[PDB]
Amino acid sequence: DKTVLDANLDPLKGKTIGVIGYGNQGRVQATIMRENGLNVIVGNVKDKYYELAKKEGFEVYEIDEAVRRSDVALLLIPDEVMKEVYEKKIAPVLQGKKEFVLDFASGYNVAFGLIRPPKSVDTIMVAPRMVGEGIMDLHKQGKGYPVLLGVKQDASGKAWDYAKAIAKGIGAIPGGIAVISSFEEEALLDLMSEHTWVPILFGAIKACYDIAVKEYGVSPEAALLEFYASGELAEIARLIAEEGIFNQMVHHSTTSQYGTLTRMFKYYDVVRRIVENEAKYIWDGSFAKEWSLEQQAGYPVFYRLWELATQSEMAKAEKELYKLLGRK
Amino acid sequence: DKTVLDANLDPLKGKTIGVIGYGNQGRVQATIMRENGLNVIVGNVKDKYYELAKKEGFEVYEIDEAVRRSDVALLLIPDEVMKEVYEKKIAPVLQGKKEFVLDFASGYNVAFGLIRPPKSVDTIMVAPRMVGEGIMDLHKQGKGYPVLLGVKQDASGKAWDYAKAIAKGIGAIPGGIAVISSFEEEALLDLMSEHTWVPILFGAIKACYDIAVKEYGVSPEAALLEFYASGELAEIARLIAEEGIFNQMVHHSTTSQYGTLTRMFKYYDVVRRIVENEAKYIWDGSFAKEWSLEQQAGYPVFYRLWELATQSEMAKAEKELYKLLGRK
Amino acid sequence: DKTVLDANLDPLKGKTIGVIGYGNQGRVQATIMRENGLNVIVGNVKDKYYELAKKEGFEVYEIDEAVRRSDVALLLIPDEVMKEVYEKKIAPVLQGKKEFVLDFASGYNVAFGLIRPPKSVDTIMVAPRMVGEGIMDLHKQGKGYPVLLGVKQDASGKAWDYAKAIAKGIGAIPGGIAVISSFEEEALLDLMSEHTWVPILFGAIKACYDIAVKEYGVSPEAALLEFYASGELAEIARLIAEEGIFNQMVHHSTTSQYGTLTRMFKYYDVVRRIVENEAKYIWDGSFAKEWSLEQQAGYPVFYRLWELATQSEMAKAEKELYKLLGRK
Amino acid sequence: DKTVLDANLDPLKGKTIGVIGYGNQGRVQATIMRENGLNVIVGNVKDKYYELAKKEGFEVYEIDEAVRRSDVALLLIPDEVMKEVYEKKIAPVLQGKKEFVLDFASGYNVAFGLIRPPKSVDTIMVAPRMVGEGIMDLHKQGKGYPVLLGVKQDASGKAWDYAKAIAKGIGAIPGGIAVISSFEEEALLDLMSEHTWVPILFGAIKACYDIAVKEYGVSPEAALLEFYASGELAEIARLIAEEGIFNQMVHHSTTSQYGTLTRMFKYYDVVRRIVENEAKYIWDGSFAKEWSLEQQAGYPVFYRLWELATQSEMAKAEKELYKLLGRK
Ligand SMILES: NC(=O)C1=CN([C@@H]2O[C@H](COP(=O)(O)OP(=O)(O)OC[C@H]3O[C@@H](n4cnc5c(N)ncnc54)[C@H](O)[C@@H]3O)[C@@H](O)[C@H]2O)C=CC1
Ligand SMILES: NC(=O)C1=CN([C@@H]2O[C@H](COP(=O)(O)OP(=O)(O)OC[C@H]3O[C@@H](n4cnc5c(N)ncnc54)[C@H](O)[C@@H]3O)[C@@H](O)[C@H]2O)C=CC1
Ligand SMILES: NC(=O)C1=CN([C@@H]2O[C@H](COP(=O)(O)OP(=O)(O)OC[C@H]3O[C@@H](n4cnc5c(N)ncnc54)[C@H](O)[C@@H]3O)[C@@H](O)[C@H]2O)C=CC1
Ligand SMILES: O=C(O)C1(C(=O)O)CC1
Ligand SMILES: O=C(O)C1(C(=O)O)CC1
Ligand SMILES: O=C(O)C1(C(=O)O)CC1
Ligand SMILES: O=C(O)C1(C(=O)O)CC1
Ligand SMILES: [Mg+2]
Ligand SMILES: [Mg+2]
Ligand SMILES: [Mg+2]
Ligand SMILES: [Mg+2]
Ligand SMILES: [Mg+2]
Ligand SMILES: [Mg+2]
Ligand SMILES: [Mg+2]
Ligand SMILES: [Mg+2]
Repeated sequence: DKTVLDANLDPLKGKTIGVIGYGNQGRVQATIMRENGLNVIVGNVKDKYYELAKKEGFEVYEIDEAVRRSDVALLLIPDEVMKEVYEKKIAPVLQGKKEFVLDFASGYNVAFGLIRPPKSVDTIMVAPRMVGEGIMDLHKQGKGYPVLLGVKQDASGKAWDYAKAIAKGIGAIPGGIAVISSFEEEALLDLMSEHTWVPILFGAIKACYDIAVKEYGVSPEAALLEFYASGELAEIARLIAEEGIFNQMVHHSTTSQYGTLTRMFKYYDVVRRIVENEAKYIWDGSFAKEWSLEQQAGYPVFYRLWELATQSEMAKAEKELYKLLGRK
Repeated sequence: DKTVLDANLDPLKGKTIGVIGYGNQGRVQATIMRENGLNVIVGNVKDKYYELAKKEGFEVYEIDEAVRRSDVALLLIPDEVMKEVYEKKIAPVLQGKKEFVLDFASGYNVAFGLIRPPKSVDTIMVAPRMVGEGIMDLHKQGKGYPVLLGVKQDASGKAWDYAKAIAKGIGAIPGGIAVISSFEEEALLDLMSEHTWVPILFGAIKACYDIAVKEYGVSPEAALLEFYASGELAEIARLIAEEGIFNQMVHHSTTSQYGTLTRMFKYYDVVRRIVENEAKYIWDGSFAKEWSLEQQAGYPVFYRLWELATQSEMAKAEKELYKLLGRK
Repeated sequence: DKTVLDANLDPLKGKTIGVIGYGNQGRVQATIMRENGLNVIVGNVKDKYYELAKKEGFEVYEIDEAVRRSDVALLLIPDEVMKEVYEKKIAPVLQGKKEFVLDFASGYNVAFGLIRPPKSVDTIMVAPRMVGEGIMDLHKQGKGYPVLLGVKQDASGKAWDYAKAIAKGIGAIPGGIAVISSFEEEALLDLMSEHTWVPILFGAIKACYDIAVKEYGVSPEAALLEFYASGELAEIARLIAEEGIFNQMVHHSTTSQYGTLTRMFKYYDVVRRIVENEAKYIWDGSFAKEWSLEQQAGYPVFYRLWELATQSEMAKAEKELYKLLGRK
Repeated sequence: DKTVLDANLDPLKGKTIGVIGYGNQGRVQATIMRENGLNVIVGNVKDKYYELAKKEGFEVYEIDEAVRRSDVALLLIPDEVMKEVYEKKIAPVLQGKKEFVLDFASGYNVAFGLIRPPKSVDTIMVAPRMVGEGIMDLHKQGKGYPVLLGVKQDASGKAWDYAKAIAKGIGAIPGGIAVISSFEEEALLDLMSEHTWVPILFGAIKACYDIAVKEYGVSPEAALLEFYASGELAEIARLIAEEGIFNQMVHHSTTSQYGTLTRMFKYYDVVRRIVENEAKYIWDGSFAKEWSLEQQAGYPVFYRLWELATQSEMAKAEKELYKLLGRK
């Protein structure tokens, strides 16, 4: 009832498009927009990404120059830095424009009140559900992916059509779909995913390895092969996406079904408590504070935790093994 | 140091192979063994799988007949029923043989002392790391998968070569590898996987859905798209298998990296406790008892939990959605 | 809205009826069905109940013979044994029939997946709300009782009429009523009753006796007379059924009303917790496992608990007293 | 095995040395380097320390000028501010140099990823084990002190010799020794000292004073004399450094030995727990965040805690007393 499976592309036509930030997402999205008959110019600071963009047949102007030239702008730089960059390079140029469309790939900065623009511009959002490195793949298979879109500020009365045209232009639909929502919901959901069932999974795997090796005298090779060094999880996830999370298990053994179901219904309350805590922590705005301050300090915790993860026993063993298998 | 990347196939040659149980694994393995120039006959009870095997150009004899004819037998029926079936249909025919090789796809029945054969036969094990429905795929891509192999009883002094020839014959190597271990370790690892980080993941996802819908007024469609209805997890898992569990995250956003790492190191002790409890429960032999009794009663808990899972709100919503997307 | 107060009886007419199990319920139901112009034959194993049935003018055939002869069958044997008896004596004869109606007095075996029949038969349920020894009584007063009915499998499109005709035939309606429901609900409710407020009541009575005697120097006779050896509870329960559980108390003293209400609202949370625990334990299917295994072991706990109950002080005292009063 | 007791000094010769920050450490180290035939110029902002350096026969250039002139630079300013100062005054001048040696007196900024230089420079560390005011003393006694040294980045293949020459040049060896380590270990150790057994000691002393005065009616003078106003602790610490922490106690009374040992082995677990917590807090990088943010806010907690410490009863009493004794 709140979905789209295809839409138009023409309101983009004639206009000029500016993709600020040629990284994980800017690279892919700009490439596809080019392939869809949309002349896109890139705006980036002077670094290696500048070299790259300039090297892939892109007119890499400076940010403000791009905004000047462009009627549509895509703010594809980290969720952590498009505030310093906003009022210092965009908001001024914005006081000059009157017809301008501004897009995000997330609701972080705006849902938490870090970027509040004026009544002159159209303020939208369109967010994929991939990592970018997994979008090149689907595009090379004539496929599409899902997205979420939402609008905060309707200056021209035409927001939704612009959003849907963008969706079609970057390669989401046709082939996938898109749903309408707020910014709050998008932010909440992305962060719940990033905070609840990803880290829990990783910690459980790590704990299984540690235990099996240090209390049951197992060989690292076998542990790694069983837990994640094999492509089992990938096939399971594909079957989940194709058939259903539960129906999928009809391809497992009954032993697996039974153990999984029992232990799932056995541990539900604990993870429920955890999810409650984290979703509350987010809904308030505490995490955004935590994170912006982590920047302003210089990313110390970031650094140390990367180090601790890559200097763990499991990671060294994985190094040796992946070496053995020729995997890079 | 404990690995193989290719081996021979000839000791299989001349002999006859019997695949008892033409299901998830028997189907695939028998098919591939056929394709590798190994004449395989199938042994199964009279049901739909009998129809299937007989229909795919297989000489579907009765079990005992297959054992008679066969010099090698593969016991690919559920981990729950190859005891009634063992002494009643195999052990007698076995008292007649003297040169016979017997294979398992797991160490459950033998590690826990439910099947102890006599000194006359070779008792091995060879176990994949896939669900079967995900092996047809890799075989249709000229690829291989990992396995684990181990031997309990060496009657002919030639166990390991037989095991490795089987590995090569069913399609594991070349393309993947195989490692040697006990039966205890294999069982422990498979069950730890099936009991710790799969059900935890599923329960966390379910809890996220429930919370987001019942305490923050979210639309089911968006929740499902974010959490699992999208193919994000599949791409993440592929990148994990390819590059590494941590290095993979270099393709994410820094926000995701930070939240994930923090919450991973924050909740490690809890999941560690859980894994300890479950691994202990297994190492003792309690779960095998639990499970065999669940059979002998008639699978009541099994039934009820399937019902509860498929009659939850999330599953109905997924039904509607997958319908909308054309997914079956 | 989901009720019936009378219905037809003719679809039963012409057909033959088989009552498998001539015990607490089979005796009574078969007797009444006879009295309602329904020729019923009995099917039972060779024991004292066989003698009884054969002695009360019943054609006591063997089970399979009864099923052959019969177009309708009633499975009135314990909830614990109609699985061994099902596939070994019924399911085979069933593969031969195509028009056959099968009835239960409970949803235990089918709700938990211990008996799943084929698409050929009509699978219903009709369950009273009495103990059998209390139905002879009401029938000897031209009265009726309540029941619950539900159907799992509609093979002929006529289930409900068959169920209602059976209800009318055994003596429920007219005089009482009947309601439609699932099997799950019936099972849940019967077991909640049998697990929550019956045993709690008995334990409270026993504790009152023990305390009054061992800490306040009371005579056993008086304790027994007050608590249950008197017919007070019977009259209270009759008034409850007639007027209402609360309105009834208008015939008590105000002292009783006050104490009862206060202590009821005072202890509600505790019993609520207990009921939650037990209903959960049931909804999962754990109790069915517990119980089937108790059989397969040989009913040890059953035996020991009967012994402990009949060898308690209260029971001996009740023996002496009931002897004094001439009560058997 | 990882120690040095003397080394060379010549690689310093010919080069020019720049000491950025003429404070607690820069003053002392620069003075000694002068005395060792090493021409050192000072780089500092315009304040009283500028006056001082310029007044002690130092060419006090501006920071960038010093870096230009200098082939070796010592970054002896607070651990809290050499980031603003780094990229704004050093990193630019650094892009011009190719042969440059850069030294720290600690591993804080670099171990936590607040300062990551380019592959062009040599990045070392050399850290004393004194407070500076206690180094002038030992140098005026022809003695030396210990240090720790470590290198993060070897651009010229000559790091260690440079580090050891610096050690010899500032007055550590000969007379003391030096050990090699990472940056992580140095940081961890310094901070563990500053967080565990210093503050615990001070709090215990304060508590003893408070208790003795407010619950046993003692005179402040006596409490202060016993606990710290006497030079007992100094002599104890000297004997510890000379003989050993335990052997030292052979000069105490047996009463003291007994009480000390008993209560030491009695309270070990508690302090162990505390040390665990704090070392973990550090290893993650949380404290560095805490501290950099304390700066960015304006040092409020710092200020308030100084006030609370100097406005406590004990401090006023110490004021009066030290006045009485002529101590300043
Ligand atoms: N795969 C992913 O990482 C996903 C990202 N998104 C969203 O899209 C946005 C892009 O995220 P990523 O590209 O992955 O992060 P990223 O780390 O790859 O960002 C790199 C880009 O940001 C630019 N940049 C970096 N620092 C800058 C600075 N101080 N000033 C100006 N420009 C700077 C650089 O030019 C570079 O091109 C995020 O905001 C996120 O909300 C949504 C879907 C998934
Ligand atoms: N994808 C999977 O399920 C995996 C299975 N394995 C191992 O391989 C074995 C096969 O597991 P699955 O094929 O998935 O289970 P399954 O449920 O698919 O087993 C079905 C097969 O078992 C036969 N069978 C069933 N009941 C029987 C009975 N009472 N008497 C005689 N035969 C009966 C049937 O002929 C049928 O062909 C398991 O023991 C497991 O340890 C190892 C890797 C993954
Ligand atoms: N540095 C210290 O130990 C301090 C000691 N005090 C007080 O002064 C007193 C002396 O303490 P310390 O000399 O350090 O102990 P200590 O262990 O050095 O005592 C040794 C002396 O005690 C004599 N002695 C030992 N056992 C004896 C015995 N059974 N019978 C007769 N004489 C015996 C010996 O002749 C020897 O000279 C203590 O009571 C203490 O309260 C006060 C300030 C500090
Ligand atoms: O490989 C495994 O872990 C599975 C099993 O049932 O043993 C398929 C799920
Ligand atoms: O950083 C994000 O937002 C990701 C998401 O889509 O959840 C890629 C990981
Ligand atoms: O006999 C009793 O227990 C009653 C009383 O009020 O005393 C009638 C209820
Ligand atoms: O002065 C004290 O505290 C000492 C004693 O034993 O009394 C020397 C240690
Ligand atoms: Mg995100
Ligand atoms: Mg996401
Ligand atoms: Mg398994
Ligand atoms: Mg497995
Ligand atoms: Mg009952
Ligand atoms: Mg009942
Ligand atoms: Mg120090
Ligand atoms: Mg003393």
